[PDB]
Amino acid sequence: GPLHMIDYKEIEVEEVVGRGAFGVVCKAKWRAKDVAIKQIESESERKAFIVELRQLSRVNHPNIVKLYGACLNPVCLVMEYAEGGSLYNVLHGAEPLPYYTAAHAMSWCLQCSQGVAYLHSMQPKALIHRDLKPPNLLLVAGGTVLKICDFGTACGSAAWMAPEVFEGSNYSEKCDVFSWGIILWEVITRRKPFDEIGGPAFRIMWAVHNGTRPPLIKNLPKPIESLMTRCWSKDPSQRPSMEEIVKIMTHLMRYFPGADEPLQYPCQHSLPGRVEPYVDFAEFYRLWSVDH
Ligand SMILES: CN1CCN(c2cccc3cc(NC(=O)Nc4ccc(Oc5ccnc6[nH]ccc56)cc4)ccc23)CC1
Repeated sequence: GPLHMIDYKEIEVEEVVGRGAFGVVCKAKWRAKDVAIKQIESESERKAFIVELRQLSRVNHPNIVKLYGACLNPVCLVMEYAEGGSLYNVLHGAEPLPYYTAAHAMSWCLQCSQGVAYLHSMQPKALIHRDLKPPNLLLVAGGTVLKICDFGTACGSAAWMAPEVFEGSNYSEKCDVFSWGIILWEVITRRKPFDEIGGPAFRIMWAVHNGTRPPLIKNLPKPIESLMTRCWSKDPSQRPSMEEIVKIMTHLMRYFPGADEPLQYPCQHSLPGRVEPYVDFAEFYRLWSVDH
């Protein structure tokens, strides 16, 4: 695909906006467009940068972060800046946190599935994310458009990780489906998966390996529960494909209007077998029965 070689003189570096496993991400400008640049900080890091650059060049989708180009001196990636920050931050970040709706929760999960389904349907060889979680989901367009990315890990992903991955089996693209199942629960409940557990990360791995999943949700539509709990399955072959998730979720959006309303209202918080959803399903059930 069309990957621009870039002159660092033309980039107007403004400020640091967090960082990944390697490198430091900075907000900048470049030919009158807001850009996130991921600059390298030691000559040692170039092998990983090449894999990242070769990956980002292949992918071209509305729900995966767009690489504009890369400067080879000094070595940096140049991506479209996502103003909204991570989904992790919108859900769990610093107060004041934004209000959002079941429609938003479903639209984020739909958009994420669309992006992963694109990765999975790629040729000659299918790409697998293997680290799908809200810190790697960026928001744009007032919190309404979600973009998959990967900040990378050094050596916290345990909560969203499929059991077959962390147990050192042969994993497949069905590990992404597991992760998505957990993200869906997370955006619906606005709870971090496994804070009831806590302690070090191997506690979560152990828990999940013995069958522990997140708790079920009071008054969750049976169809959404069916989908969610299939994605949690120990056996990877019993989880749906992303093609299937995208089709289902696309169709459920009929009963979840208002996903294009930007996040703009504030929210104040409390936390109680089951758990209450943060979002409200009254309107879903209302719209559903009108059809059925
Ligand atoms: C085995 N692989 C697993 C993952 N793979 C990947 C799949 C899809 C996207 C990927 C993006 C990458 N790169 C990437 O997204 N880097 C990156 C992420 C965030 C970032 O920071 C921002 C970018 C834009 N707006 C921002 N606003 C605040 C930070 C920020 C800078 C670089 C790296 C890998 C990717 C394929 C197979």
